[PDB]
Order: sequence, then structure tokens, then C-alpha cells
Amino acid sequence: TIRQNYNETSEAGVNKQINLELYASYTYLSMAFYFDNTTVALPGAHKYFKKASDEEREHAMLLMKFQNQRGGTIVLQDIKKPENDSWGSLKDAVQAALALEKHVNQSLLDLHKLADSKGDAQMCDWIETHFLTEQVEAIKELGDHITQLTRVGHGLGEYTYDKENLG
Amino acid sequence: TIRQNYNETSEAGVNKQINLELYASYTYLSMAFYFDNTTVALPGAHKYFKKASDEEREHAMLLMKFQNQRGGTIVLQDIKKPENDSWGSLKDAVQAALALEKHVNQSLLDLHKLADSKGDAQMCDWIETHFLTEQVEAIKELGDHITQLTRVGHGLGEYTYDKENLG
Amino acid sequence: TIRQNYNETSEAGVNKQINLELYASYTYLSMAFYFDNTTVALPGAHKYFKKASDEEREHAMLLMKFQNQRGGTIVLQDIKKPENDSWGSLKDAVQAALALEKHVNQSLLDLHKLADSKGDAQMCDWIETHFLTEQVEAIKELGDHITQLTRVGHGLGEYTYDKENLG
Amino acid sequence: TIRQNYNETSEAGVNKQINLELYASYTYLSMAFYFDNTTVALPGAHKYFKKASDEEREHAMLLMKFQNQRGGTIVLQDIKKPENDSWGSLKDAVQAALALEKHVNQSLLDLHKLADSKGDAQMCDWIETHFLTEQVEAIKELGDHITQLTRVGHGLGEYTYDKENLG
Amino acid sequence: TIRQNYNETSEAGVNKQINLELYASYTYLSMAFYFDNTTVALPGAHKYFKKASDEEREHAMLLMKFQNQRGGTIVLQDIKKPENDSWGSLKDAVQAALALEKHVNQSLLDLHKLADSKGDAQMCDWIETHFLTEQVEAIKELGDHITQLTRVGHGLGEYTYDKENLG
Amino acid sequence: TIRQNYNETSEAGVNKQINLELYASYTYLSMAFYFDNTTVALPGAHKYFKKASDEEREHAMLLMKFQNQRGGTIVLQDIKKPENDSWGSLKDAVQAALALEKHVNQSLLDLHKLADSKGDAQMCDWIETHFLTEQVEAIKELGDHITQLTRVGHGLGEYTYDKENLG
Amino acid sequence: TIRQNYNETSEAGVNKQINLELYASYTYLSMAFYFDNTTVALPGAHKYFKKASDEEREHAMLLMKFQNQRGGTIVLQDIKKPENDSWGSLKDAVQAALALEKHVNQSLLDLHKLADSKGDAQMCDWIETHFLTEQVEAIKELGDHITQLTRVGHGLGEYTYDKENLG
Repeated sequence: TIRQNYNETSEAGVNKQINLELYASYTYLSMAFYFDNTTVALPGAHKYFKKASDEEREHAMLLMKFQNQRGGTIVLQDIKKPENDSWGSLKDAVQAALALEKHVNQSLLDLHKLADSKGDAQMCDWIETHFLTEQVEAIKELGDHITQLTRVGHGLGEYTYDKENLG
Repeated sequence: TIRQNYNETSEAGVNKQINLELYASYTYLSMAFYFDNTTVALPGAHKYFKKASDEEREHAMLLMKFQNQRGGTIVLQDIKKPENDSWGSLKDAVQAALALEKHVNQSLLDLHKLADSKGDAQMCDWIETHFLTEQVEAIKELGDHITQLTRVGHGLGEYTYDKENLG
Repeated sequence: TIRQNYNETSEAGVNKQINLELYASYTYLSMAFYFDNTTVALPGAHKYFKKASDEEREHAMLLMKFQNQRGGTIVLQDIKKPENDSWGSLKDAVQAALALEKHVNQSLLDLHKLADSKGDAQMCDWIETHFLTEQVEAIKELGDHITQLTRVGHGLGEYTYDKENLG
Repeated sequence: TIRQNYNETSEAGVNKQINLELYASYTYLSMAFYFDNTTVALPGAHKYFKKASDEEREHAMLLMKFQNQRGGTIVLQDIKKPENDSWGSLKDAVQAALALEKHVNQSLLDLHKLADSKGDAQMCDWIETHFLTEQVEAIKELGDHITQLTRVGHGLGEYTYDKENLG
Repeated sequence: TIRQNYNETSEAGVNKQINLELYASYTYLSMAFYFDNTTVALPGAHKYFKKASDEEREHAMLLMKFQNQRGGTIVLQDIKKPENDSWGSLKDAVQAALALEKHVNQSLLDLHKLADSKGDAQMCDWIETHFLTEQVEAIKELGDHITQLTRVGHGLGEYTYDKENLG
Repeated sequence: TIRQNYNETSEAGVNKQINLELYASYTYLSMAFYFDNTTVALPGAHKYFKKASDEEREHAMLLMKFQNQRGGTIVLQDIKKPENDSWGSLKDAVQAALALEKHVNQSLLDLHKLADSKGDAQMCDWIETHFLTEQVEAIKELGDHITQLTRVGHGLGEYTYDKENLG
Repeated sequence: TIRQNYNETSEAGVNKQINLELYASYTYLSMAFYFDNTTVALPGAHKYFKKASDEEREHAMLLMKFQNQRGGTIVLQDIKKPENDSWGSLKDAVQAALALEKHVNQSLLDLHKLADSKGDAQMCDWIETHFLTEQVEAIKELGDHITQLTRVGHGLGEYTYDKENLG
């Protein structure tokens, strides 16, 4: 009785975006506690990736909120474990996060294209409002970090950027 | 001299959306004073529908504001009286309002589709920004009310939800 | 079971004074946004007639609350559109509103005479408290406005009085 | 070089209590948004189970911080989806959570017994400080909730207890 | 490594929008100091066009910010001098600014159409969010000024609107 | 359905602990009001033992809250009148309290050894957290008062230590 | 007469622990003022190790207070001069500190075991509360310091970590 102009493949897409967000929350959680391991001991990346872990959880809840708003049905799936147990250098992890956000960005743009093909005017604006530009700004930020992590180099530079920039 | 990329059927659509909003303001006004009748005596729905009556008036003024912004001409028509003189149970009225907002939602989505076909980029975003998601959230809210009004049932439950939720 | 000394004919007059108030509100809303149109562009008039639209909408709602309080039943009719689509000069519009308020005063006086004949002291005093003096002042204000608008003439004076007096 | 009196089997129990906590968090997130669905529409339950989702997610992270502090290595597994897609009545859901917390208490007690057998006083006291009493209270709270939900019955009472007690 | 779904003709369009904004900043700067010439001595238009000069500079920087966000390359060109060295009456200059903003509005709508044809979902929303409605409201405002500058007429009227409205 | 890892013996032992703190509370009240008697008239000792009476009462209430929290059943017994109807000198009653608290301490340690023997890890930590260390601080306090009340002697010593240290 | 459940060997062990905690403060005091030597001139390390020395002297007084509370007897031995008059680099001193903390941790765990095997439930919990988890926190912290000291390297890095992290 509330569902209106809400295509069933869109509802499917929304249910798949939820898992991808939760999967990205779990990767940043792994990364965050990787930098908390004594042998890595980078507390600034810890802080930086715990916050990314929190925010990607919020994104998943926004989609579940969205799924209920439009009259859809939320269906959850296993949250896959992250592709690695350790994440290398600070620069390595940022690199791995850039690739994660680009992949999430394509799913969001495909989800938008799908919704657009089915005439879902509110769903498109909704994805634009809550996701399309945050993704762009998240990706620009990781790129910047990577350039800067290259410039400062390993060793003291890595300590510094971790402390004075991340967190 | 200001009109730019503003199709004349769009201007017509905007003029018809104005009347539909004013017609919905008038229905919620009828509903609001129906609950003020001693034989109904639901002061919380009174408050809830007076506020919906005010907000649907504001929507109509936003469109008139919009009509003048884009270079169009506002043409007003008779505001039809509401389809009923009394509105039944609290649950009945919410049900009648859900159906009103769904109908308004389709007109807004058709108005958007029309504007889109004529390339009106600003008009589309404008409808999305001011209407498409407020409609979605208004519809989700009425649905929720209806589920809750079913759960509490008639009698004391109806008194309670009126007092402790509506207004 | 609350109706007392409330005559059926008085109930009908209230019902029709309600529709009359909604109609003056619609007329002022029309004038308000006529002055928002770029080809007119008198911002003060726009604010002046928009708040007059809000006020005669509140008159209608008082009459509606009164109808209920005394134990009548509200019956709404269509609100006919305004007279005109455009309202000419600032002075033409104030003169048009004067005529409107003037007609509105007469049916209030008619409603008062009707109630007196039915021995309805409370309805008579209610009408004097909320309407009869507040119309006398509105009519005096408009007469003042017309004179002043006549004094300052067209062009620079119309802008001046619109900016410095209305709103 | 910081590991001390930390047994490999205890490290494995922590790793699996981590995954267990993430799993209870996912289950509660599932219940939280089941109550946000319009066909259910219990706002209090939604806030109650969303904050319980946040909490058992923090349990997982404590265990993660502990694993690192004592010199183990974190190993994450997939978080299996919840049991069910819908959770029935408010009382069904609290009973389901009771069973869940109940299972979670047992493996904490198992983890405690395991650690005791390895002579691991610090890990035992850590588990008592952060988990063992905080589970006893959670289980008592849920038992209380079930009784109360049993007392107020279906319909108006479920709404009442959802509004006035959960959240 | 950050560029994603960012068409190279879009990047070209963005680089051309930058120059058009800077060109409009420079015209309003000329206009602003024209009204500062003793022989014109309109200090309110001075203030009004210095602020428009500042804001059109900001628009150009938003696009450069945009160009770097999406992974593009900023390429600057000569900022052409304004089409006139003097700008006539206050009404003449506003008229010249209306025509400037309408031209800028078409470039923005063409830039949007281009981006839309290449599927750039984020770029479209971005142009809508930062430009499409500010343009509409800037154009409605200049039109209004022009109507009012006609009404007040030359001489004292021109002094007044300059002082009491512009700035 | 909330009971877990809570042995039937422990529960019996909690019930008699309940009775033994209530017995202590009442012994301490009798002491307190003995020192309020005009023939004794030590206002410090009255305050001191009325306070300890309240604390042992709170202990008994903590123990009843724990019985409920772990899923047992409170079973109350008669509260036996205290050992004496009068308590001699100030040092005498402090000495009776030391004996009493050592009896309560040894009961708590047996209740702990019982609970340990059944693997009730939460019970053990609860007794450590609220009882075992408070008993040892109390006993040190009592031993300290006796040494001092020995050092100050009878007469003006007793009076002084009553007024300046106890209460 | 206050000694209850306090074994002869538990007491000898607190006395040995008092001396051990006194030995740590002396070593850390020695570390502290080495980093104050002109040929060393690390002010962070001095601040940081002066604090370590204070803390370990707090720990010694806690045990001295415990021995008195349980009715044992404090017996003091000489406080041996530290192993080294000089401590090398910052990372060398921190590594020495991690070794002493693991040693001190072991005899605490040893002391905890001795008391367990005598059934001293209070003494065990007392060591958990004031010592075992503090030791794990200190050992983890020291670890992190060695990893970061390796990462920042010699020279500027050693200076940087000393200023920006230690004190």
C-alpha cells in the first residue's frame, strides 16, 4: 500500500548495495585493527579506518532505511570477510581503500542507471543526494593521501602523516 | 525576457499542480475540523490535519513562486470542495489521506516526466528538491500510522494514538 | 446534545460566511503573487496581500471553530477562483480589496441581523468581538491606502509606497 | 615480543568470540529494521534493537583490541546472515534475542573456562570485567521484557510497551 | 587513478565554463568601477556589482575545484576584456547583466546536457546543486530590478533605487 | 528461562547470606541505639553504628537483587535478635563488630568457594566485586579503631575518640 | 586478630613484590636522569621515565598498604642499584623497560598463582584489579613505542618521537 514507482529490480539493487556497504565497513574494520597490532602500531590510521568503518555502516543503514521507505523488503546476506588479514604499509592500505571506493562508486552508478531506466525519479535524486558526491569526495581524498604518502616516503614520513594527518 | 528553457506544457503542468495542492489543503482542513466536531472530539487529529492543511497550502505557494521565477503566468481555478463532509474513524481519515498523497505523488512524478521530456533541467531538480522526497516520507509516515491504528484498535487505542502520537 | 438557542438559519449563514472568507483569502493570494510576477515586481504589495490571504483564511477557521462550538455541522462548498487573473496597478488592487472587504462586511452585518432576529445574543456578541470592528478598521486602512496611493501618483511614488508602507 | 602467558587456544577462542559478537550485531540490525518496515511499524523496538546492534558491535571491537593487547593476531571470518528475515511479534523478537544472548553467554563462559585452564588470570579477569556481569544483566533485562510483553498482551499493549519502554 | 565516469568532452566543457565565469567576473568588475566614476557616482550599483564580481569569481573556482575533484586537468585561457568600457544608465547595466546571466545559463544547461549524454550522473547533480537554481534566481532578480528601474524612471528614482535597493 | 550456570547450592547459599547480613544490620542497630541511651550517651558511636546498620541492610538488598538477576528464588528467614541487649564500653562493641565481620567474611569466602566449585564464574566475580574487599577494608578499620581506643584509654579518651573519629 | 585467610607464603611474596616494585622505580629514575644528561638531552624521555619511576613507587606503596590491610608485616630489603649506569638510545631504554615490565608481570602472575593455591580469593582479585591488567596495558604501550621508534629511525626521528609522543 505505500509502494509507488518502485521497480522490483531496483529493490534488488538496493538489497545488493546494502551488502556491499556492510562488506566495506568490515574491510575498514579489519584495516583499522591491523594498524592497532603492535607490529604495525600506527594509531592514526587506526582512528582513520575505525571512522571509515563506522560511516560505511551508516551508509548501509541509510539504504535499509531507504528500502523500508519505498515499500521494499530488506533481505540480508552473509557479510564476506575482507580479502586480506593484513594490509601492508600505510600507503598499501590507502591504495586498497581507493580501489574499494571506486568499486563501490561503480555499483552506485549502476544502481542509479538501473533506477533511471525504470523511471524512478525519487530514487535517482536520493542516490545523488546521499552517495554520488560523497563518493567523489572520498575518492579525491584517498588519491590526495596516496600522493602525499608517496612524497613523505617510508619511515619517519610514514609516522608523521599518520599522526599529523590521519586522525 | 526572463523565460528560458521553460516549456509551455510545463507551465501548464505547474498551474495544474497548484490547484491539486490547494485542493489537498482544503481536504485536510475539512478533516481537521471534522475531528473538532463534538461528536468526533479527537483533538490530536485536529492538530495533525490543521498542520497538513497549512503545509499543503505552502506547497501551492512554492509552485506559484516557481511559476513566477521561471517566467510563467499563474492561472488559478476553482478549488473543489472535498470529496466528503465527514471522514469516519481516525483510521479512515488517515487512509483517505494516504490515497490523497499517493495521487499527489503521481501528479508530481508525471509533472517531472513531462519536464524531463522537454529538457527542463532546473525544473526537474526543483521538483526533486522540494517535493519528491517529502512525498515519499509523507507516504511512509501515513502507512506507519495506519499499521499502528490497526494494532491499537478502536476505542481506548484510538484515543491514545490520537493524543500520544498525532500532535 | 450541546446545541442550545442555535437556529438552523444562523447555522446556514455561518456555513456561507465560511466559504466567503475562504474566497477573500483566495483572491488575496491571487493578488499577492500577481505582484511577485517579474512584469509587476512590487515586493511590498506581495507581502501585504500574502499576509491578508493568511488572515481571511484564519477568519474562515474561526467561523469553522464557532460552527462546531455551538453545535452546528460544517458544510464546505467550492472556493470559486478570483474575479481576475491580473489586478492592474497597486491602487487598482487596493480598490479591488476595499470592494471585497466592503462586500464581506455586508454579509457579516446580514449574518448579525439574522442572528439578532433569532434571539441569539451569544452569536451576535461573538460576531462583534471577532469581526465587526476588525472589518471597520480594515476598511478604514484601505481607504487611507487608496488616498495615499492617489497622493504619490504613478511611477516613483508607487514603488515608494510599496516599499515604505506595505510590508 | 609482548606476548606473555597467552595460550594459542585462548587466542582462537577470542577470534571466534569476535565473529560471534559481529553476528549478534548483525541479527539485531536485522530486527531493528524489521520493526521499521511499514507493515510492522514499531518505532521503539527499532531504536531498542538498533542500539543493541551498536553495542554487540562494540563488544566485537573490545575483543579485537584485547586480541592485539595480549599479542595475538586477529583473524576474521564471514558474518553469517541472521536466522530469519522477519521476526514476528515484539515478544517473539525479544525471546529470539534472549536465546541469542543466552548462547552468547555460554561461549563466554566456555572462553572463561578455557582461559582458566591455561592459567590466564588476566584474560579471565578481563572477561569478567567486560562481559560476564554485563551479560547477566542483559539476560535479566530481556526476561523482564518478555514478562511485561506477556502482561500487556497483543494490540494496544504492544504499542504501549514499544512506545513507553523500548526507547 | 581517481578519474571515473568523467568524459573528456565534459572535462573540456568544464574548462570552458571556467573562462566564461571569469569573463563574467571581469564584466561585473568593470561595471562596478564604472558606477564609481565621479561622472556616474552611483555607489549602490558599485557595491552591487563588486559583489557580483566576487561571486562569479567564486563560481569559477568551484569549477576548478570540480575539475580537480573528478580527475580532470585545469587549462586556463585569456580572460577577455568586457564588451564595453562604460555601461550607460543603471537600467542599461542591469539590462546588460541580465543578458550576461542568460548566456551563462545556456552554457550551464548545455554543459549539463553534454554531461547527461555521457552518463555523468554526479556531474549533472553537481551542476544542478551549485548552478542551475542560483542562475534561475539571479535571472528573476535582474528582471525584477529592470521592471522597478523602469517604474521609478530616471533622475531621483534612479538615485533612490540605487541607494535603497542595490546594496 | 533466564537461569544459567546457577547451581542450586549457590542459590541456597545466597539465601543464607541474605539472612546473615540482615542479622548484622540488626546487631548494628541495637549497638547504635544502646549508645543513644542516657546511661551510655556516646553520640558518635550512635551515628557510626546506625550507618553500619544501614550498610549491612544494603548488602542484604544487593544479595536479593543478585538472586533475582541469576534466576533464583528469594526465601527469607526470621531475623534473629542480636547477641546482647547491651554492649559495654566503646572498645567492647567495636570488638564485637570485629568478630561479627570476621564471621561474615568467612561466610562470604565459603559462598565463593562453593560457587567456584560449581564453575559459576560470574558469581565468584560478583562476590569479589561487592563483598570480599569491602570486608577486608572494614576489618582493617575495626582493628584500627580498637588499637586507638586502647591507646586513648577510658574516660576522656573514650569521649574524645567517640566525638572526633566515629562520626 | 585481623589476619584472616592470609597464608605465610602469600605474605613473603608481597614483601618480595614490594622490593621488586621498588627496584623498578629506581631503574626508571636512573633512566629518567640519563636522558637529562647533556650528552643525551632527550626531554621527552626524562619526563616520561620520571613518571614511570613515580608510578612504580605508587605500586610499591599499594602493596605495603595491602600487607598492612590483610594483617601481614612489611619487611624491607635493600633496593639494588639498576643494571646500567647508561642506557644507550631511546629505543634501547624502552626495550630495557619492556623487559623489566615482562619480568615484573611474571612474578605478579607468580604471586597470583601462589595465592590461588592457598585459596585467597580476595588477594587474587586484588592483584587482578590493581596490577595484572595495568601490566598488560603497559607492555602493549611499550611494544608500540619500540615499533614506532624503529619506524621513525635514528636522528630526527628519535628527536621527533621523544618530543611529540613521550611527554
